[PDB]
Order: sequence, then C-alpha cells, then structure tokens
Amino acid sequence: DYLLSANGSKAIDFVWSNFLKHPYNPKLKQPDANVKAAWEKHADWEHWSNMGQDWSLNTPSGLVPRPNHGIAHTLRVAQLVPVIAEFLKAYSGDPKFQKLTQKEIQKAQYMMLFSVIGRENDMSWTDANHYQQAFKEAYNGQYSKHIYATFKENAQKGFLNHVVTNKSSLIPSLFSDESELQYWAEALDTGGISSASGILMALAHDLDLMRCYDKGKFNSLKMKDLVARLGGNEDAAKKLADYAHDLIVATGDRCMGYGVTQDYNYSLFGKCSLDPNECLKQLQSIPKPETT
Repeated sequence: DYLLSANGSKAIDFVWSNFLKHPYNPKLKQPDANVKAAWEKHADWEHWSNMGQDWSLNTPSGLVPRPNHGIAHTLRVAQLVPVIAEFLKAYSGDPKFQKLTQKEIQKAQYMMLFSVIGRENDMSWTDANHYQQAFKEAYNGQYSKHIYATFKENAQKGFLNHVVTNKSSLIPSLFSDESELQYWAEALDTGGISSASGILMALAHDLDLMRCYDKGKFNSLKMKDLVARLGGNEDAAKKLADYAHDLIVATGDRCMGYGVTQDYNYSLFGKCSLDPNECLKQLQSIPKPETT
C-alpha cells in the first residue's frame, strides 16, 4: 500500500540505485585458510561456502547480482507486511496487535525496503556467528567484528542518509520526530523480539525464507513459530504462507521450502530483478488473502 506512495517510490529508487543493483564484495566471498580449517571441525555448521553462495545469476535480461537478497526479495518482504498485520489482528488473539495503526504498518513496511542494503555477501546471521567463532579458534582467541552486524550498521547509515535527505517529506507524516526515527533506525539491527511492530517485520523476513530454506528447515524453524503466533491456526498460517509463495512465483524466484516448489524462472526473474517498478507491478497482481 505505502509502496505506491511518493515516499515509497523514492525509497525504492534509493535502495535500488545505491545498493541493491550492485555486486557483492569479492573480499567477502570466503574465509582465509585458517578460519576455513577451524570452521570445518564443526560438522554441525553449514559449510563456509555459504559466504560465496548465490553470488549472481545469469538471466536473459542480464547478470543479476545478489539474487537471493535483491530487489525482488526486498519488495516481497515489504509487500508482506500489511497482509501479515491483518492476519495477526484476525488470528493471534493478542490485543497488542491493535496498536498496528496504518501509520505503524506503513513504518514497518518502509523499514523493509532497507532490510538488506548493507549486505556485501549472502551469509546469514548464524554464518557470521560461525565465522567469528572460527576466527577465535584459529587465531588464539582473537576477536573479530561480526560481519552480519556490520552489514546492519551500514544499512542504518544508508537509511538515515535517505531520510534526512527527504526529511520534510517523511517527518512528521511517517515518523513523528527525530526521536521516533531513531527508534525505527535501531530496529534495523535484527539479530525474543516482543513488540507488535517487531514481530510484524520478523514474520515478513521469516516467510520469504522459503526461497532458500529446504522444507524441513523451513517447517521447523519458521512455520511452527508462525502457526503458534496465529493462535495455533494452521489453516490461517497456510493461507499466509501461500501468499508469500505466490509472490515468489510472481517474481520468478526460486521456492525451496514450502508449497509448489520451483527453480528460478530466469526470464521472469531477470525482468523483475533489473527493474523495480516491473517487479512491483508483478507483485501487486497477486490477490491478497482474505481473513475471516
């Protein structure tokens, strides 16, 4: 809803032009040999090649950088937020989700546009925990800065850069003042998360992970929590997950963790991933689900 507003359109262009259309950083593709060796001793950790995974994808429209955290992912998690808010109000049984006014939901949606602009590779928060621990184990206990947290700090810088550049359009219409803006900027620092808006943004992230989680991992680590958040209502959770799945299919993305699985549709994914307005058009063509 807010994505078609002037403020939404300008934020999409900002994150696309300054961050999301550009390649990952080759210096962050893999650990050094010592960190690799310490990492490999942890058989329960996903392999360090996670750092270099999903680097780029050839499509008929062009070579798409950061295909697993690009404009299609960004716009989908933003598009999910208002629908998730409706499901939480209808099915959670928790009155705290009545604090989700339109203005609150719009801020949460807006934040999603900035949710991956700091990335310089595709690694997860858990991957970065592993790099940091493997570094400690390889180098006599030495400290190293958490890579994923650094991504998030860089995203906060870019978010605040855009907002101050457009402050008269965004305050007080979206953020009431600089103090409220500060709280929302700090909410980009995602690592339980107990606020209504925080839960809302977290569920958008969690749903879209069906693009890159297998079914066992998605069902265990994401679906169980969503069902419980909707008051144990599995039917409602499936309606919401079906909508996330349909947004993925609408943008040509891969779907591994839920529903009718598919590899990339390279033509459609390239068209959406290289043109934010086309991506948004395809997203909005998907009907929203109904809540009882």
